[PDB]
Amino acid sequence: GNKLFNIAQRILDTNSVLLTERGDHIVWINNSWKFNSEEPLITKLILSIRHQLPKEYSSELLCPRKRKTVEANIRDMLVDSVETDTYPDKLPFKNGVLDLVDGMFYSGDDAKKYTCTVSTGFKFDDTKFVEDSPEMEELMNIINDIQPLTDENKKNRELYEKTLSSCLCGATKGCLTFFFGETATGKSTTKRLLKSAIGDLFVETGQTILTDVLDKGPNPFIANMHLKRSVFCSELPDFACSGSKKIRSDNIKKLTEPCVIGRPCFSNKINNRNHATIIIDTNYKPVFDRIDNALMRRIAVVRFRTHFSQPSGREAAENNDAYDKVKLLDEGLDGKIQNNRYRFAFLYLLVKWYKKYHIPIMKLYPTPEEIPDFAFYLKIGTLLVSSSVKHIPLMTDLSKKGYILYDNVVTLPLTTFQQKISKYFNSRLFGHDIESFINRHKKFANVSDEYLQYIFIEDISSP
Amino acid sequence: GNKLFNIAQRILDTNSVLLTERGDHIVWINNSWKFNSEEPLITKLILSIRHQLPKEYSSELLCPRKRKTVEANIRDMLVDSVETDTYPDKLPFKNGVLDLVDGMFYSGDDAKKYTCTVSTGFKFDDTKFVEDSPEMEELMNIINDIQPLTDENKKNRELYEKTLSSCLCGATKGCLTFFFGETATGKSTTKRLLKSAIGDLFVETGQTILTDVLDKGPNPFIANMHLKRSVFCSELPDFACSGSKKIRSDNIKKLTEPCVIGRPCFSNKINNRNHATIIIDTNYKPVFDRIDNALMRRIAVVRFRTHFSQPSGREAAENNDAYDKVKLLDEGLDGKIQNNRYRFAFLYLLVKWYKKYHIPIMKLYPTPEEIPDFAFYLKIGTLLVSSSVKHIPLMTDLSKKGYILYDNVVTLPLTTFQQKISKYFNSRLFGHDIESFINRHKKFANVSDEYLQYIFIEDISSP
Amino acid sequence: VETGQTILTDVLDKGPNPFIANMHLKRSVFCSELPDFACSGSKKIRSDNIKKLTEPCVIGRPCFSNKINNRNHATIIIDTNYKPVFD
Repeated sequence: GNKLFNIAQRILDTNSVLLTERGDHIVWINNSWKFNSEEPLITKLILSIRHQLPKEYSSELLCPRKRKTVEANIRDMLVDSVETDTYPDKLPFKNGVLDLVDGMFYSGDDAKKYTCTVSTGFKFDDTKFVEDSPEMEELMNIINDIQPLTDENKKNRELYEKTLSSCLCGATKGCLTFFFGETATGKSTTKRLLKSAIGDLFVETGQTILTDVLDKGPNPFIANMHLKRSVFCSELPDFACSGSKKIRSDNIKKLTEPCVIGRPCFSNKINNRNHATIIIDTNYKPVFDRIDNALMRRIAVVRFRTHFSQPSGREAAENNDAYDKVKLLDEGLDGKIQNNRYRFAFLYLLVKWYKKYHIPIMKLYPTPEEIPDFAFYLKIGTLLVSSSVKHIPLMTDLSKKGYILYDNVVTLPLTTFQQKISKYFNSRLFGHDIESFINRHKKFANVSDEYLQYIFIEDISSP
Repeated sequence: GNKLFNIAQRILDTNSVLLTERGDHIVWINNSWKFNSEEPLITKLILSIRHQLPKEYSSELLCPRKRKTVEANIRDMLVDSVETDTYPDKLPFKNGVLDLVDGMFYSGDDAKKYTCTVSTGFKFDDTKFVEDSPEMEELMNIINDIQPLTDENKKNRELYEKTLSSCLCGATKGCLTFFFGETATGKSTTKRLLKSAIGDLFVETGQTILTDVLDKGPNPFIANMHLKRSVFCSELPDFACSGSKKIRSDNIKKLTEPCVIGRPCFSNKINNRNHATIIIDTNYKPVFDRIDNALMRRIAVVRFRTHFSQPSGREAAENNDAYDKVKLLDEGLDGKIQNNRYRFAFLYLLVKWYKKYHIPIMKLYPTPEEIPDFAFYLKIGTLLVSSSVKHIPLMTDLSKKGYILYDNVVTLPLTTFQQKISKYFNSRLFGHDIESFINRHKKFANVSDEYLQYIFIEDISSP
Repeated sequence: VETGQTILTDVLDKGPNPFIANMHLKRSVFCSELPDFACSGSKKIRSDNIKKLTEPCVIGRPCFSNKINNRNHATIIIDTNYKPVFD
């Protein structure tokens, strides 16, 4: 009764082929979910699985034409779609999937349930994922050297651990972390450790992600970060000297959005999943073209203050304020880092940090107080309140302060607002900032006179 | 028993077809791994290999349809992907692969294991790969002429040997060596020697690679090369005279990165991979538009100070300090070099130098100390030092020196800073860098009162 | 072959340039009626095209083609009535 249809039915019953919402077919060969957009692997799966069928169903699969017929039957049988990479608390390896919430490993059919189409690229060794080891002791030593456990560094160390451990979660992240510090401070060492720990889920780019537009035409900048769990940008083009493109606000706001638009070469797909924890490496204060209240909620900063120097230049390092601790540089450290000596020790440390911060809901919080650019806009929300629905039986006293009543709305003339705001802040230090706000927020009662729909919280306190 | 499946199994057992990460197949026909994207060569391989199979399979493999069926079976059988060009310490020739570490030459099935697609383009003659020959003596004399073995030139000679010997590898070497020497100093002799030694793995490029943006649109000069092992640029226009584009630091940074942004004409495949040992030939000091910390980590210099001039213009050449020593020029040397007379002698010399520097990890050390343009960022870093946390309990003695104590920070005025900094480095040569330092490393309590948190090392050393 | 002055007073790379790819294996190129520079409003003779036409390989593509490298066997003769000028 159509032997090839029965073969297709059995292969479908093994649940080794799935149809995805994007239109592709994902197959389960060699204990991984593989797919190819312009070259289906269904016939490869049929040939490989021919060993699990009865004796008479195996000799029919040695002909390419019969395998093509079986593939046609299978394609007609698949009507409903499934979703791939929908578990954010699973870390996929080459030979299994590791459970972050608990810590046990899976293999074969155990890992088959989670449809993970990406992997770190290296096998998971169970004999090295242990708490006690000399490699773990050395890793703890170097990590403690990078970020001392002193009291003043408690919050910075905790933020460092949180940011590093968030690279194991396969979901969308709501913040961008800036790694601020001088050269040869440990950012490169941490980057290499993270790369060694998370394999192929880690990608490295340049500064073009931030300062360049994302739409263009066929853009591989954003299409490359499909399902990547960590994105690293290094060697930022210092903006102290004029001529360097500023960090676009639209780029920062778009890199946090769950659904991003961009296509690679020879592709019609502009939809990719954003699972990346974007970390930007820099040595100097970043600047932005335009600062607003929304962009201030997507920035976090980690500070590095431990410099490794040669014995000849040890005195110069000790005579610098930027470095709080001076240690001895090791030349072969890069050697054993790239030799994957500390890979599983760092993986165990990352999983421990995750379990420490694996509360039912995970989230990333911004710290705008560490950015000098945000200093102006941070106080301005604490001093000015827009003309609103909480003021109208107060214009009797507010009139003497300079506020005038217009269409039952409290306003403020330009001169009075200027002379009120010049008292709080220097007219020369924040002159550009004040001028920018004034040009961005004047209204025109007429052609000449201008007013502002803002009132001072201090005058509210004053009777 | 499906004879064609058995034929495909045997052909797969001979290990002659491999699947690559790009979705292409590489076959082994006539002692070379060759691929072809738009027309696979698996059927050519089947017809060629029909001789090693038994008679009953050779008789079958004479039909194009049966060859197509066997190719389909082979394509279904290949699931795993393979690595290509992953051995830095191997030098591929037209008829084998040379092992640099050991010195043993392979041929055919011996060279099969190292999946090398590119080659030098010429065969290997083990008869001429000997240490004892008159050609070797002449080459050694010429080398001693070009780079003498004097004590004063020991470091320069060692750096020259390292840079020349690095041309045979594909490992990590992120430095750009500058061949500093005036015209007719003998650098062209070394260039022609290297070209004749390494064949097709050598590429000559112009000025555009250092002063024009690599990304742009279609660009072959940065993307036409692929797995090239040495890049040489000469006839460089002078950057000392205004009117020519300077050596942009962004291009130097881009020429060594694990990411490529740039494509050739009508080539969507923008993916290339190598860090070729780029040697820069110039008769004048380099000039960069922007200089920072990153640039000084990827620059090296080699000096040539030997001249060959005709007797007619000998007086003018001797009256020019462009060369330390004036010698006699050779006319037939260019023809002898073209005739590939010293090819294998120079190959043996390069192999000997590599074996001398064949430590498990070979890397290039930048030497920015010999570039006058980078002098400002070196000496000031070793001389001007800021305050420190350890400088708190020494302000009592520091006050009489002419300093003040403010929030545990030692400050100095601006005019005095300019006057003192005009002595070490003149503002004529590094005024922009001086002003960048001033605006980067100064703090303000008020705009009128400008203070800079730096203590001169002269006052520190003097009690 | 006979060609216009686009090979002299226009960039060879540009986009589609049949004038630089139709000369594949041609042994002689003749361009006549030069727009002399005595009349202001005419593009000068670029040196880049001059040095590109002398190299063994000249970069350029034909219309609806995927080939860039073409052999240069041409003896280029430029016909003019007044003095050429160079930028």
